[PDB]
Amino acid sequence: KFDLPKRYQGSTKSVWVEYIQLAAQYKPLNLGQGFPDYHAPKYALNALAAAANSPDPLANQYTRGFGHPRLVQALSKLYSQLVDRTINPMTEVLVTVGAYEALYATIQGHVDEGDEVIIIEPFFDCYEPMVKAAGGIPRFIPLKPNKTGGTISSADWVLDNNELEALFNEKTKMIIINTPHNPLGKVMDRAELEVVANLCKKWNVLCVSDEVYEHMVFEPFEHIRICTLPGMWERTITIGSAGKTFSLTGWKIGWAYGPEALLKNLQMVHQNCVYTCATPIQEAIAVGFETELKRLKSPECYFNSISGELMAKRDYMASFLAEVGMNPTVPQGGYFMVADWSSLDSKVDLTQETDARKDYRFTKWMTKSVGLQGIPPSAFYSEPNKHLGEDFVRYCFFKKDENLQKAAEILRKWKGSS
Amino acid sequence: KFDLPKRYQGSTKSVWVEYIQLAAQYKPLNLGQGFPDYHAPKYALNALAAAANSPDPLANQYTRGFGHPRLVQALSKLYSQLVDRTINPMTEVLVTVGAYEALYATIQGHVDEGDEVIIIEPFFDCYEPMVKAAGGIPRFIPLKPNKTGGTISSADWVLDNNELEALFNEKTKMIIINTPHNPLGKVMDRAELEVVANLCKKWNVLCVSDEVYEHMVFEPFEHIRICTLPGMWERTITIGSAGKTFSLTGWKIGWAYGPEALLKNLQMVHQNCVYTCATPIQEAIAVGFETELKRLKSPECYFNSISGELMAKRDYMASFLAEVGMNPTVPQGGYFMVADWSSLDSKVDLTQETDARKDYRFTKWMTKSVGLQGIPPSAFYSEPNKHLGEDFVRYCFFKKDENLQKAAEILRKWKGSS
Ligand SMILES: Cc1ncc(COP(=O)(O)O)c(CN)c1O
Ligand SMILES: Cc1ncc(COP(=O)(O)O)c(CN)c1O
Ligand SMILES: [Br-]
Ligand SMILES: [Br-]
Ligand SMILES: [Br-]
Ligand SMILES: [Br-]
Ligand SMILES: [Br-]
Repeated sequence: KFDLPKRYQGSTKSVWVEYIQLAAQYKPLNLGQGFPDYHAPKYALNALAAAANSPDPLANQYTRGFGHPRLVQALSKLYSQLVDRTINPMTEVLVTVGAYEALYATIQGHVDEGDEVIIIEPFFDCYEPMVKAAGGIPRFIPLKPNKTGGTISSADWVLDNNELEALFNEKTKMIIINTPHNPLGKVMDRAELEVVANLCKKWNVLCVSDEVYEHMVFEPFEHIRICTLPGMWERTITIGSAGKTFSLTGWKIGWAYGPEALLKNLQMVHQNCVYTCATPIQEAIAVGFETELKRLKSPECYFNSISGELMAKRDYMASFLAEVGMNPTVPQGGYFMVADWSSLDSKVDLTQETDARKDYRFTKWMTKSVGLQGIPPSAFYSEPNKHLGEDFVRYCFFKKDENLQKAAEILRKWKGSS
Repeated sequence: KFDLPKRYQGSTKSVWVEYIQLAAQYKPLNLGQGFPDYHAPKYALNALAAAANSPDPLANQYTRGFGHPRLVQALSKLYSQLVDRTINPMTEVLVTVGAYEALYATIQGHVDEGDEVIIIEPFFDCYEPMVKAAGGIPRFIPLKPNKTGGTISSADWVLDNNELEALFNEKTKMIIINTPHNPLGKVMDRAELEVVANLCKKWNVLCVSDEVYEHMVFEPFEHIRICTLPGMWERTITIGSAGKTFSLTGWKIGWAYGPEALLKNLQMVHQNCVYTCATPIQEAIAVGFETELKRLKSPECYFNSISGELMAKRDYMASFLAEVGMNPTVPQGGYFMVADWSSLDSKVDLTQETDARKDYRFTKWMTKSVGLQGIPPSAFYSEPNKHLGEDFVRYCFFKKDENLQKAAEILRKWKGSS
């Protein structure tokens, strides 16, 4: 065989392939997909069909490059109101293949051979490999919970401020923030936003805000975007996804917005990476935004209704998890839940990648033995910090009510309904 | 005023993210670009509507990273019969965001700092910035016509074999061939394939074969896959594109196929660049392939009929270009035609003190003055060899007959039929 692509990371340790194979083999109740197991808003789906059947022959041929005009116009209209700034749809917006390619273009376009990039743990999968492929030097800080009080919220997962400030120096090029957080569901409050913002200003660093779950914060809390804080617009790039916005994860269309000066770099990467994105999908998404745009302050707006929809599911999962004996972290946003398992550790029941990490062991055991699949949070930590995720497990509650209930009956039957 | 030494220098905007703005500004007869003017096969468009409207909720959520299982299976079935070998759909094929991202994954995945990459001029423009971004060192050889003086064939555009072998040394990592060739339309015969194949076998270099136009070769020529030469399968990566195979450039789905050992590198680049490609589009393309797989030898097969559809249009354009004074190169394949325009070629009636490669100026002045697009072939040459393309223009003849007559009319009037 060959070897290394050319001094790469070869992240074949992509948890997803491993767990997809496991689910295929054991067919469990799958709480590990990362997407809804039912249908997305009908208007969006019909929009794609209408684009496919469009009478315009150009509806399915190459579109602009930096973004389908109908789409970038709609995105500028939405985010212009959200950040109270007129965003230039042609120079301050870039459509990319999902938020994923947006991340890639921003790190590939702004991180060079020895640049430091601080990453908050647990991190979304691609953050470290992308940094490393850009030649950058990742610098990790974990979010860690406060275990006292009883109940636990994603708000209780916090950073050490002294550690955080010590991580920043003149070599810091970039910091990647994820709000709402995957998978904790943590929503950064203004104070937390201010801590990062002041650091970025003090050391002149680019702030990359992964805000894919921006519309899913649960009522008590509020999503606040760092690009709105004093002095941050000029040093922030924020990212979103149509997949997350409209629950159409297989559509793989996302975007970055920010000052043209910063977006320029993403453009040079994008243009010689994929050059342009699917035209019928971008048209369908544009009509989806136009639709919501007309009812943005209405409770039936999908941007407003998603949270109510998921909140019931979140409280249900939190409840049955606590039931079985786990301690769930209640998320402030998103559709993932992390819970601390204190069931039979690496005892008679565990014996797998024993060498490896216990959360892998547990999650594969429950799939095989109980028929319930979750994901191991250890996968989202740097090797030296992996032990912080070993007591936990990630579940997704964006699921049909009957499947959530099946999961509850399996845990009850496993536990012993009292 | 920082620097991005990742070699993402210059290239402020590719030719596409320039001329695509000129057309979408002066809205002329768009013969530049590279797409059909009219509807693509209905069975394909129908298949996309069907995927958006599928009762299966997974049809519009995340599919396998390396490619939708249905597409990969169909891709393997097709290419297995053409390459005369069973290709593994799971490890020897990778689905990508057009041939563009396939090319990107291949270069990023196989060329490290200092690797030499041989590119043949004129070349599809992304080859050079891709190898630059990977830290590679491009080496160029131009194709030149055989003492031509008017209407000739793309067959007489040839490279100097002694110049070619001279380029091969122990630093040579890869060579990129494009057949059918953009923008000449050149189809490499067996002898020309054997020449680069022997050099690849002697110098242990990777051959990358861009064959997105594989189904548009005109009689009496035929497309030959270099991966079928004696010992080439182990050292060749072959690329195709659904946008070109099914005339749906807007779908942006391509693929790479070859030995598992070479494909792993690609997988790793893709995984950490975009992770996955649109699911409903991949499904629609899979259904397209399954449709054609049943009538491979029928004249109704789009793989067979497209060249007969294009041939008449090719003949028409060669005639009206020659009637207006140009000396066109009749392509053996594809839907592009380059022609030598002679307004200043031997007449001092024109002179541009400006000094900026004439084909850019001639071609821009047409869309703005006569409402006829076209693109400057100097954009497909390395900086020192650009002058080679200055007396040429590339046109696309994949258009409705009525628009083709429109071009010939604005050309006759422009010159003066009388
Ligand atoms: C934090 C985060 N960032 C980025 C992405 C990527 O989004 P996309 O699927 O649009 O590429 C995800 C996807 N689930 C995500 O959770
Ligand atoms: C030679 C060549 N290679 C690759 C591509 C890109 O293909 P795709 O649009 O499928 O990314 C083109 C596109 N016009 C091309 O001409
Ligand atoms: Br609806
Ligand atoms: Br809520
Ligand atoms: Br909110
Ligand atoms: Br023909
Ligand atoms: Br071989």
